[PDB]
Amino acid sequence: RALLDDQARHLLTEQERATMMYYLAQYRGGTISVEAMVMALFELLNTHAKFSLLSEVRSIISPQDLDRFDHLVLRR
Repeated sequence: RALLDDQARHLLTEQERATMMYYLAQYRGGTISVEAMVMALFELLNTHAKFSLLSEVRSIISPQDLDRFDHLVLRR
């Protein structure tokens, strides 16, 4: 959770960081699927540098959801 929070602070505004943390908490809370979370992040992460945050997000999602995450989020 530290590698992501550190990276988000450098690449996102406070408001954009609040949006990312909101969707991540909705996903962790079981309200939304990993796919709904990914789609929300695609709407938030508009620049090339911002897209790099999804590799940090990958490290904090449930291991059983990694294949679904990778199916929508390009790994390299």
